[PDB]
Amino acid sequence: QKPFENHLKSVDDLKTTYEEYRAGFIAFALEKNKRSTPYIERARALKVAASVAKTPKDLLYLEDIQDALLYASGISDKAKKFLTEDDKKESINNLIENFLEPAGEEFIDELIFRYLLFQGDSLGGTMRNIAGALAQQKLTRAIISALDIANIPYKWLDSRDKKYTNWMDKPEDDYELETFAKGISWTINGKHRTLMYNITVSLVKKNVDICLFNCEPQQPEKYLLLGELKGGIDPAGADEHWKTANTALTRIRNKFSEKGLSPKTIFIGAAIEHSMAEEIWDQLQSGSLTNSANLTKTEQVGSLCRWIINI
Amino acid sequence: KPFENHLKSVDDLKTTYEEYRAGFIAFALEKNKRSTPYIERARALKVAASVAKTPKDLLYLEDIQDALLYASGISDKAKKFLTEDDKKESINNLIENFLEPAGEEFIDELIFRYLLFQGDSLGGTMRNIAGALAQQKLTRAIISALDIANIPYKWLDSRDKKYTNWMDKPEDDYELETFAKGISWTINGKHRTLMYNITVSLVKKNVDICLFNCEPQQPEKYLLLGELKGGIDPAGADEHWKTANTALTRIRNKFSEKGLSPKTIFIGAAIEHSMAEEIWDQLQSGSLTNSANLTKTEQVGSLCRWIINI
DNA sequence: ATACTCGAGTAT
DNA sequence: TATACTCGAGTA
Repeated sequence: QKPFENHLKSVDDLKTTYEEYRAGFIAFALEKNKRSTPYIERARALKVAASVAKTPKDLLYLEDIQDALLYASGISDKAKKFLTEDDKKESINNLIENFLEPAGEEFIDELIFRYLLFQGDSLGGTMRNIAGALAQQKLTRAIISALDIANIPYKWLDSRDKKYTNWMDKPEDDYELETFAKGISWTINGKHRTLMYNITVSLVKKNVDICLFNCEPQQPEKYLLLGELKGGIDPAGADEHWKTANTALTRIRNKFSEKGLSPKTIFIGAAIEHSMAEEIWDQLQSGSLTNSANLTKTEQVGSLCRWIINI
Repeated sequence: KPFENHLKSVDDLKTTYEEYRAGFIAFALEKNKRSTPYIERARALKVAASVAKTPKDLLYLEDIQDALLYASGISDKAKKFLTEDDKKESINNLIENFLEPAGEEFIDELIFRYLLFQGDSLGGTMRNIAGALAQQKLTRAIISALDIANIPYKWLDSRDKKYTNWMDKPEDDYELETFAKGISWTINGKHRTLMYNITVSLVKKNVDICLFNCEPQQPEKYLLLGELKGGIDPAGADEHWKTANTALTRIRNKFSEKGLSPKTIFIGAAIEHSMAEEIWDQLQSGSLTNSANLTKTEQVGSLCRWIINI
């Protein structure tokens, strides 16, 4: 009856299975290896460039490698934002005095090894963002397939076009269209619906993963649904990012209610553990959350998407 | 209102750019200190791996198999979900996809890959170190508060996991905070015990800071429960506060159910404007009992003096 | 800006 | 030991 009751019969219907977790970790590793090559090649290139220095101090004169030297000195690009030029030069001198000179004849590999060791945290950062985008793509693929299977045309917004205004008609074969869709728009029963991802919602003044608008492809009454989408596969992060999402959804509910609005709210997650599953179920029963789906379970995702399209 | 002793406005909670810059510099210093064992393991891996004349030969050096798996793109966290065959397969992919194609440079290909992936491991280690150091800073503030007030205390060594050997404060407790899992004292007849990272029975969740009405379950023995965030990254400020807020809500919810109203606190090193407004609102409404910005000594001292007198 | 992406470790 | 803690590497 209730939307979620179509694909959820018990609390643990929401729980991610052991096989789904192993599959996710394997796919994450495959993508990590695919993404790794440019990092190793940049390290190979750095060694070629740095190798013209005959002494660690000589590295200070190869302007082409100074950013790499700052990185190898233990400064992430996130940290670099907070350092003055002096701090940066000092960090590089520390690398030269504390590690490169002491490595003596092995100073070039000392540099390359440190540059890779710290760049590994950068690749890790990149991979966490990649996992997020792939999750969004998976949900979009489920949404457009649901429209396609129902013979409902739609328009889409290309994430590459930052004016984010040119709504294009669905191509004949929308194979992999989800790779670049920032939003999807359709009409069902006369009503126009526009789904957008990662939008700043003015009433809460916070970004929201999923937003469904009552409007042909800001005005609080136009928000039909707001939802959080967690594509992480790590069970150790399941409750962590659910605690985060729950405050996000409460900020939403609080601000909208103040205005007399009750938009629908949803939570979709690939890593769902027992405790958090109990809380999601309680919220669905109490009406505080409108629907939910475990992203690794096709039938749930499909049911939720068909429901979304008909809202 | 306890918090009014050290907070006059919402922005008194906000971290300054100078404290952020100082935090980032201190994190980098610690990272460089912790980096050496990683590079040395890479040097040692190269020495051991060098015996192989071909990438396939690496499969026979039993001593490097774990490093091979790691270099193949498998974090220790992911490793837990892999079967032995998954692992074998991962290592073969490394051999076929990267080491054979590197030809003559195959050993460095392996070492470079081992380090690149191990960098995420060092990042993991550093995030946990940052947390521990934040806990130590708060403990230092608490023991100094007791010392300056001439109040003895006993302490629990985090070093042996038994967590039962409560010891008398030493004459000089210099750096005692480095290994204290808990601190216990008596003030005006009341016995108080502070413990860190305890699983709290009623919520069935871990809590950063617990104050017990008990000399060194029983949900009613809980005087205070608090969240402590030692992160210095402003980009993680709202993120970890959103998390903390659900943790504190679960606490309030489960305890009220039982007719209990333990005090609650939030201490954070990275506090931004938006979350500062929400913390301020909760302090004003009585939902949150006290708060302090960990980078501001006067706030931390005022909060710790208040904690000791609860 | 401002606050999003999520898993690298860790502990009880 | 099942469970959930640590926090910043990126990103927009």
